[PDB]
Amino acid sequence: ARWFPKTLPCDVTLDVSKNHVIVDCTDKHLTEIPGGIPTNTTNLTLTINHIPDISPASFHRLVHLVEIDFRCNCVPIRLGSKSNMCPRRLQIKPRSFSGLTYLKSLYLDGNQLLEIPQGLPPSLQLLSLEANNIFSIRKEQLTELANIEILYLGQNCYYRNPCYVSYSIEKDAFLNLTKLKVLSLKDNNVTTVPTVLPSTLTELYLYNNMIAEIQEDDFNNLNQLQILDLSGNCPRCYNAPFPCTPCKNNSPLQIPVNAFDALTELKVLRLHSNSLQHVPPRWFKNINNLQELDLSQNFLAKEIGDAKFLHFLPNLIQLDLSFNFELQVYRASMNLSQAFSSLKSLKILRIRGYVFKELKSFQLSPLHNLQNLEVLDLGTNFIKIANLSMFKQFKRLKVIDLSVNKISPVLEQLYYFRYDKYARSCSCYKYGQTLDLSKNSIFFIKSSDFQHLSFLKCLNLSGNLISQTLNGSEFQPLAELRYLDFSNNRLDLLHSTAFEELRKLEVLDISSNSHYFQSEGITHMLNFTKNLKVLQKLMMNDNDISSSTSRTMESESLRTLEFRGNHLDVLWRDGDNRYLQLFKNLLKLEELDISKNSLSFLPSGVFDGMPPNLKNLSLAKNGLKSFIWEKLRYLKNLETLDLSHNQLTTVPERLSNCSRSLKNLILKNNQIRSLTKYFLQDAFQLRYLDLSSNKIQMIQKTSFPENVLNNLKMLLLHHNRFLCTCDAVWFVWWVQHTEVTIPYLATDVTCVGPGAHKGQSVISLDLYTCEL
Amino acid sequence: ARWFPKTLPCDVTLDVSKNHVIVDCTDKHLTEIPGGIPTNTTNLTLTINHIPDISPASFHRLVHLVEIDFRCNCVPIRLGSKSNMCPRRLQIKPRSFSGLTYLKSLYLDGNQLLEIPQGLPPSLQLLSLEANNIFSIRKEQLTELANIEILYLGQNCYYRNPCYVSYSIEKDAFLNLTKLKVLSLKDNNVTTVPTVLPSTLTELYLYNNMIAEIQEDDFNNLNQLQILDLSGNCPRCYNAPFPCTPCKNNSPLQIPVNAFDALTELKVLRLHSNSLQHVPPRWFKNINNLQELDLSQNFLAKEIGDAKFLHFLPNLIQLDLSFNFELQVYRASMNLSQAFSSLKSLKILRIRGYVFKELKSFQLSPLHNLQNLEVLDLGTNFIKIANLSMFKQFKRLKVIDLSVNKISPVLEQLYYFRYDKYARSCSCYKYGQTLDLSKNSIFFIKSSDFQHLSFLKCLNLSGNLISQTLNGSEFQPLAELRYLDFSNNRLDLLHSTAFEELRKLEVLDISSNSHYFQSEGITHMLNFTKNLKVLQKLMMNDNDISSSTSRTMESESLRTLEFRGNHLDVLWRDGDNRYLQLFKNLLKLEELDISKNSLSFLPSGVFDGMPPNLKNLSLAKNGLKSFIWEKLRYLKNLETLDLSHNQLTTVPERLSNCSRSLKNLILKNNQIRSLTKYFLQDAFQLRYLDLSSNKIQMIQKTSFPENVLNNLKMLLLHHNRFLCTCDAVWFVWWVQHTEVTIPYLATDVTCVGPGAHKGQSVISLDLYTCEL
Ligand SMILES: *[C@@H]1O[C@H](CO)[C@@H](O[C@@H]2O[C@H](CO)[C@@H](O)[C@H](O)[C@H]2NC(C)=O)[C@H](O)[C@H]1NC(C)=O
Ligand SMILES: *[C@@H]1O[C@H](CO)[C@@H](O[C@@H]2O[C@H](CO)[C@@H](O)[C@H](O)[C@H]2NC(C)=O)[C@H](O)[C@H]1NC(C)=O
Ligand SMILES: *[C@@H]1O[C@H](CO)[C@@H](O[C@@H]2O[C@H](CO)[C@@H](O)[C@H](O)[C@H]2NC(C)=O)[C@H](O)[C@H]1NC(C)=O
Ligand SMILES: *[C@@H]1O[C@H](CO)[C@@H](O[C@@H]2O[C@H](CO)[C@@H](O)[C@H](O)[C@H]2NC(C)=O)[C@H](O)[C@H]1NC(C)=O
Ligand SMILES: CC(C)Cn1cnc2c(N)nc3ccccc3c21
Ligand SMILES: CC(C)Cn1cnc2c(N)nc3ccccc3c21
Ligand SMILES: *[C@@H]1O[C@H](CO)[C@@H](O)[C@H](O)[C@H]1NC(C)=O
Ligand SMILES: *[C@@H]1O[C@H](CO)[C@@H](O)[C@H](O)[C@H]1NC(C)=O
Ligand SMILES: *[C@@H]1O[C@H](CO)[C@@H](O)[C@H](O)[C@H]1NC(C)=O
Ligand SMILES: *[C@@H]1O[C@H](CO)[C@@H](O)[C@H](O)[C@H]1NC(C)=O
Ligand SMILES: *[C@@H]1O[C@H](CO)[C@@H](O)[C@H](O)[C@H]1NC(C)=O
Ligand SMILES: *[C@@H]1O[C@H](CO)[C@@H](O)[C@H](O)[C@H]1NC(C)=O
Ligand SMILES: *[C@@H]1O[C@H](CO)[C@@H](O)[C@H](O)[C@H]1NC(C)=O
Ligand SMILES: *[C@@H]1O[C@H](CO)[C@@H](O)[C@H](O)[C@H]1NC(C)=O
Ligand SMILES: *[C@@H]1O[C@H](CO)[C@@H](O)[C@H](O)[C@H]1NC(C)=O
Ligand SMILES: *[C@@H]1O[C@H](CO)[C@@H](O)[C@H](O)[C@H]1NC(C)=O
Repeated sequence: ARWFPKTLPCDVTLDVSKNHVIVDCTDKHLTEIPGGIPTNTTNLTLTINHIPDISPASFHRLVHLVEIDFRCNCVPIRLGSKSNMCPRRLQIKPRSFSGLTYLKSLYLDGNQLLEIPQGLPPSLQLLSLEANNIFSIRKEQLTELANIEILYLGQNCYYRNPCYVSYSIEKDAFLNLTKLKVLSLKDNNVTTVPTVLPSTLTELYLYNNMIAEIQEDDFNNLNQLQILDLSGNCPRCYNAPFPCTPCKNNSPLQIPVNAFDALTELKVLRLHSNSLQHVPPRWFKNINNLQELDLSQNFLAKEIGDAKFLHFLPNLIQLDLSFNFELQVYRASMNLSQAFSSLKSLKILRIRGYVFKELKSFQLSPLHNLQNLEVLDLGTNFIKIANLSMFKQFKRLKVIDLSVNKISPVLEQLYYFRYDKYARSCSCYKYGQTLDLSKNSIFFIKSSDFQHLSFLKCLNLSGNLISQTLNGSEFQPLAELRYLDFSNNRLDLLHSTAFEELRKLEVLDISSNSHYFQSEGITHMLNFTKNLKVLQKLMMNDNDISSSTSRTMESESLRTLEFRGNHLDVLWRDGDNRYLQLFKNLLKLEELDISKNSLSFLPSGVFDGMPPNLKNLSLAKNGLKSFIWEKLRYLKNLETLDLSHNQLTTVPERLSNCSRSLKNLILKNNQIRSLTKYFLQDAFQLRYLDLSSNKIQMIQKTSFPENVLNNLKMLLLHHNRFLCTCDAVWFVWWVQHTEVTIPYLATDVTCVGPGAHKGQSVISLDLYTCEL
Repeated sequence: ARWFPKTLPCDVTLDVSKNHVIVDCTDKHLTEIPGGIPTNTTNLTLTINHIPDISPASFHRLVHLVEIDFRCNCVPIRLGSKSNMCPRRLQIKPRSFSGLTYLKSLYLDGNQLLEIPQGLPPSLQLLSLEANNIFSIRKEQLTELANIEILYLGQNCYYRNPCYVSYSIEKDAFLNLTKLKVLSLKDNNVTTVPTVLPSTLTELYLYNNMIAEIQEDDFNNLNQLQILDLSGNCPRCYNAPFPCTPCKNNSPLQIPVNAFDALTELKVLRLHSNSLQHVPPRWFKNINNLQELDLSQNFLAKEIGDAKFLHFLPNLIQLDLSFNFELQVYRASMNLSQAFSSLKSLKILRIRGYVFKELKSFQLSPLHNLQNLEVLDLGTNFIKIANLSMFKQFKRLKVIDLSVNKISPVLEQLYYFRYDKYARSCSCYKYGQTLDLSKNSIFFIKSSDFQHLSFLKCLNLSGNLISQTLNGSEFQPLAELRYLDFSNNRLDLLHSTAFEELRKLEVLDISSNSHYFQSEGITHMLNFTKNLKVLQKLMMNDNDISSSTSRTMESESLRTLEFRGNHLDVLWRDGDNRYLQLFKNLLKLEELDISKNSLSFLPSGVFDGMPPNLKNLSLAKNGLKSFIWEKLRYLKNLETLDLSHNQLTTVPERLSNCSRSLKNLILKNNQIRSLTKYFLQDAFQLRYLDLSSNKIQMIQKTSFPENVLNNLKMLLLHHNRFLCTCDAVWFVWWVQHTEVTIPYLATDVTCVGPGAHKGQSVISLDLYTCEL
């Protein structure tokens, strides 16, 4: 199919429209730039390899390069692998880039460089030097960068990459970079705002440094600035998950009342973790276009009840006041200033970590007439008491977030506390109004708890303490509910009328309610589904279900059932036929996950007991030691079969004689050592085949006919035991010449032998002696 | 060291005192009896193999045999592996056993035999034929068994091994077995008690059959009988986890009032799952020595409130009345008859599954003066209300079991519901008075909850809903408490005074309290240990701990810390030195488990931060990719190092130069491919070395010096990648001739190559061609 097999260990992609030739050698275990990169290459990515040096020979023929991504070939020791440490910093020889007349972007992050590389072409718009060892910026070193527009210099001096001195920037070092728009000096041990800066700047990142004072006029000329981040200067260090040294005398970052006067275009101001005790209104007197303000992790508890500065922010969209609580103070309630009611445009208000015992509707009245409010986040406040009915006045909201509180009758998990949330590396909301009570202490629910909440579309009760026999009465007011997350509670399914009052329920998650399923004698009614007439998806994963009082689950509507992490092996004990049709009467079911059910064999009758429209079946991670492939004929609509992570040793003699319809067959991580003589013969709408991580030694053409192999969208063969003898001549030739996508050819499709060929890639194999 | 290497694939043990030669071939994948079994063999075990037949040649020379254990060489299909099903039943040719003049015990269970084997020697005392296909007993087939004392014939006709007809026993089939003492016909589809049985019987097992009625004279001559089990005849089928057919019209097994009159020696009566509604006192009129009575899984709920039969049971030790509740009835309280107070000798009372809402002190008053009572089990009763102070009247008890209830302000997991709890296969009580409240709904505790319980030595609160900041006040009355199981709650360690009122506490289990450790911003005081002055063992596994407000844990008493399943990889993030001494001030710590902490590397400072008397350290299951063995020099008292299940690839050049104290080194399941030249040179304190499940190809003599191998109690080498070429001549010869204990030589110490030798045991390898 190809006359010239591709031997380059990089992925090569073509974008005709933009005339781009994309060569991606990410994580190919290279120790040298590979030979034979196409001369027309425009984008070359060499990230995460161990190439030790760059030189004029490196990109000699690649004169059309617009981008070189050469990140992390020598990452600082504390940031990189300790098993394969980089022995010596990257070496860049003179004139390696000067011939790259079209070069627009150069990423050299994470290479332990000591200086800004010189000789850079004047076409360059973007230079990235994060996580190097450059901590002195001099003007001579920047003249080469006359046309630069984006400059990343951060993470060159901080606790994961120390330089042991203060960062140094020469007076006016950046001022003649007349096109510079984005400057990032974060995580750098910087002590003063550099001046004077070019007035073209749109974004200035100065966060996580040692700046104790802003001068008057530090930002005097930046009338185009749109984003300013001064966070983490004078940090709030309590419970910090990184080594944290506060400014002396409990001092805040000191910002003169007029410091932002010039910033008329400012849209985002981030003052997270600056130990602020007051927010002077004067700050915002000539900023009228501000949309995003981050004041989290300061000491603004007393200020939130006053907050006169809010009157100057009628265009604010997002306000974050999280984690401003006074240490060791557990306030009785939340005191929001009336000034909040002047925030016409506010869509998102986050006030986590205010820390108070009781939320009362009257406390939220300053927010009552904010017409655009979409998210109210009061998580992580240790609230013990909240009458949920108070949110009848907030029907317009999209998300009411009370996650992680102590109530009883999506941001990253580390978000407010991590060092740099933007560090670069080498859900039910869509259903409508959402009330998030997850991770609270709700141990008993009753209908009155939800009075005036009929508008709710998604209720998250995950991770409460609900240990109750639901009888269909607990959720009466929730007439519109489409999504209920009940996971990680202690559901007791004594009554099959559980949940039946949620008449519009489409998704139900009762996963990780294993508690009552773990003790003998307790009754479980798994047929509670019959009464839910629009239920589309049911998740009951990790419930340890090993017994059921009812012998059939019933639904006219269910399409998806997740049943992972249960004990169907016990339910289907050989000789007990009573539960072999447990899923048979789920007549619209198309997807069934019964992985992780300890099913070491499938009793005969399982496949005949499947519902008729089953499309996606997972039997993964079952320790399956044998499989009667012929029984798949019962599954007349089957299109995806996931048998991964089992102990299978054979494939069917004729996949065409087992499942005529099957499109995706996943057999990775089994014990298959050979294929049947005619395995894929006539399997014409097979499209995806994963045989990776098995023990296959040889494959012959009869098992792998081309009538099927090139209608394959992907064929996975890596991590097997291929024997590269003269018997493998067809397989080797086909792999070398095929158009079919086979991942990891450059890295993990390898001969195990014989001898000379051990560890050699099949792509590089020369078997001419077989043809002498 | 040996002149004649052992090639027999069986373990051979010598007991000089008992004149026994024990040959154990259990599960050796044998398809024939091996040649060369010692002529002096007295005990030969061939269980779980695939030997298809027995013949006079089988034991031809083994005339001293006293026991043959030939179980499970052809298991019934539903009971056996479905990947290696037995193709044909065991074949026994005539006179295979008649020469075995000393044979006392013959186990032929699970071989699909169709008849009682004939030709057995008259020495035979024990014959076991369970899980065969023998379902008609004729007197002629039993004549060979004149001296038999123990006869196991059950599991020959039941749902896991059907015969599709009723069991048949000829009239008086057993009567001329004049020495018969133990007869078991369980799980056999038996329809009547066989009569007449020999009066020498001491134990009669008739359980799990289809006996609907006992005749008044069925047991008339059994004046020596000590154990009678009639359970599972007319079973109680509600929630049965096995196919269960009840007697018609809800009838119980029906037992005339005088059916037990002859059984004056009876000590054990088992009537579990007989659908009994009454226990007539007349049953026990001539039974005065009964010690154990099982009446579980009947319908005796109302009888328990009357129970006149108990007046005839003054010598009873154990009484089981569990799971007698009326279906769909949730009683208000438990009604124990006053007759219970006549149970003078009772030690154990189990009344699980009575099902009632409220336990009150007065309900237990019939038990108040049972002086010998040790165990009171009221688990699995859905009790909602119980004042724990009532157990001040029960200080003499060893265990008060309220496990699995619904209280709010050790038997196998399947026990009462499994089909045959005696089916054969092919904890804090020791601290003193124990109150087991595990798996209840306790969400809040206060000191008054434990008023008058100061005598308690162990409290099990595992698996409640306790989501509370303990401050040292919640357990004040528990002045004698030595063991607290607080696992699987939601401990909030805000205060370092948590648990300090438990002044005699020696063991604390706060494992699986990960809830509050999983959300950022929450304060956790890990230094709460300082206040527990006799605390010996702390378990805090599976807490997901990744942050700590305190930097050091402190204790003058702690000897064992389990810290498995946390995130020390995050706590010890490279460049953050603040927690590197977390354990340093546990000055008496001898055992530390920090397995499963995602430690892919160990930051420098970890080993210097360890406390000085550490002896047993586990770093297992960490994904460890590298290890600086020299740092072990800091651990001057280290004796056990568990590095199993990691990704290590090398051993130290000289282990002796890394640790002078190390005795036990566990390296199993790593990626080691070779040993260093002088690995064990002069490692004189080494006693135990596990290298199994690595990728080792070759071992040379320099690595394994003889003066070290001679002190090894065990050296594990199985499941490596041994290359059996002429380069391996020393290793192969040494393995064949050494006295060092090496497990699995017969099964899993194998050549992977070259070619011809693939899969061959190295013990069987002949390398003479290397020496021509
Ligand atoms: C190839 O390199 C060019 C040059 O850097 C990339 O072009 C940039 O793409 C981003 C994506 O929106 C734009 O925001 C930048 O403005 C572009 N810069 C220039 C100078 O054009 C291009 O994305 C790269 N393509 C691939 C597939 O890697
Ligand atoms: C940031 O700069 C400070 C100096 O401003 C560095 O601190 C010095 O470190 C040296 C060597 O570690 C000490 O001898 C000095 O006493 C320190 N000076 C002060 C004022 O503390 C610090 O190491 C730098 N931070 C990083 C992460 O490199
Ligand atoms: C070897 O076989 C003999 C005879 O079967 C075993 O001796 C019996 O051991 C049980 C176990 O306690 C005793 O109750 C019996 O009284 C013993 N004698 C008989 C005739 O059964 C002996 O235990 C076996 N040894 C081993 C190591 O398996
Ligand atoms: C126990 O014995 C009964 C008969 O006493 C067996 O039941 C018969 O089974 C055959 C074959 O399935 C049926 O055609 C008969 O109608 C059954 N008779 C009755 C009275 O039910 C039963 O199969 C046996 N049980 C086992 C496990 O072998
Ligand atoms: C059928 C009842 C008489 C006993 N019972 C059996 N299963 C259950 C169960 N899951 N929850 C319960 C909760 C309260 C009371 C009884 C039960 C119960
Ligand atoms: C110290 C408080 C100002 C805030 N706080 C910080 N960590 C915690 C914590 N684990 N549990 C709590 C329980 C109730 C109230 C506050 C907290 C709390
Ligand atoms: C709320 O806090 C503000 C700010 O100090 C204060 O002026 C006001 O009195 C407080 N109101 C209440 C009800 O606590
Ligand atoms: C909660 O507030 C609602 C008002 O919407 C009221 O009807 C209800 O009684 C309140 N519940 C409690 C427990 O105060
Ligand atoms: C509910 O909350 C839990 C825990 O906070 C979260 O993991 C889960 O994804 C949420 N459920 C939905 C449906 O968004
Ligand atoms: C579920 O099945 C059981 C049969 O075991 C029956 O008692 C119960 O009424 C059924 N419930 C529904 C809703 O069908
Ligand atoms: C307990 O039940 C028995 C059985 O009928 C009855 O005779 C007795 O009066 C009951 N006692 C109490 C206190 O309920
Ligand atoms: C529990 O019983 C004790 C008597 O031993 C009594 O002092 C206490 O008040 C009772 N507690 C409750 C809540 O009834
Ligand atoms: C406490 O009870 C739990 C749950 O039944 C059990 O797993 C655990 O072993 C018990 N703890 C002790 C110390 O006996
Ligand atoms: C500890 O908590 C209990 C109940 O929350 C309270 O009665 C007691 O005063 C507290 N003790 C201290 C020292 O705070
Ligand atoms: C635990 O550590 C915290 C801060 O690290 C300290 O305030 C507290 O007093 C300590 N408690 C004990 C018992 O050492
Ligand atoms: C390790 O070996 C070297 C060379 O024999 C020796 O100098 C050194 O002291 C040894 N270290 C230990 C801890 O035994």
